[PDB]
Amino acid sequence: KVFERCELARVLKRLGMDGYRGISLANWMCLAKWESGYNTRATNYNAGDRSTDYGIFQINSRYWCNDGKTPGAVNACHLSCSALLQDNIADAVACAKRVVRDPQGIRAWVAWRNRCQNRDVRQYVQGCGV
Ligand code: NA
Repeated sequence: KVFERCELARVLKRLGMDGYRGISLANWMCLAKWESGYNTRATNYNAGDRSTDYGIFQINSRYWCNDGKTPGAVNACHLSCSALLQDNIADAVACAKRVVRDPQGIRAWVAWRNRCQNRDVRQYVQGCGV
């Protein structure tokens, strides 16, 4: 599923992402925008280390979910990576919350640092009624 901007913003607020571990809703929107373009079925294989990024938040199989083919991987979210490819993003949101519970927080995703950090991210939630 490819979410429309405000549709996703309202869904994320309802799932309690606004201010989770100090991360504003607009930051989550910026992250989803640059990681997958709000697309839940997005997959990206990383040839360099044999891991794959899954879903709307492009969650990596080395640390967060299990796909069985990633070497030396763990499954901190305790989910099959398949769960991160559904149209319903409840599991993807629960796992994203798990990721930011680690010290790096939102910095765990390099795209956030490059495209969102220190930027005016208001545009991502403007006019969505959230
Ligand atoms: Na894994």
